[PDB]
Amino acid sequence: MKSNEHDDCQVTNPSTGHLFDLSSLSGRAGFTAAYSKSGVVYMSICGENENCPPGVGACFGQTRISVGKANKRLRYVDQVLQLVYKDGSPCPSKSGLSYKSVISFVCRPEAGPTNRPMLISLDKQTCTLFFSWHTPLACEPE
Repeated sequence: MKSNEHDDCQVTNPSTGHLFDLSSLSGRAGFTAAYSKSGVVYMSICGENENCPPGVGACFGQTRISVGKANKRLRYVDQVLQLVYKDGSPCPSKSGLSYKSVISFVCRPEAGPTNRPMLISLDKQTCTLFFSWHTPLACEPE
């Protein structure tokens, strides 16, 4: 119950006893981000991403190129949720680093669960994709 961020896709706020559930957001298709010539990405907000070799967390599903392995590692800080899938494909752009996908869950009641983390920016130098999902699921206004 103390540390959940690496265990299950849930966050416990011990100051108000509020559990956040992002674990029910597991799926076969997951959430999809339609993106340019690079392609459309599949994203598992929890678990592992399918339509690509199961065990990735973010992958272009049309080419099955991994851009983050499924490591259930979410981040709860300053009332803004985040989850990261790193070390998918090796990036030969700048340094010998991998491509990683970071999803920033902006706690905003401006969308519902059908909405999804879109790609707002992609730093091709650090080989990092920045997704953002404005969702009240991330922080529930109680």
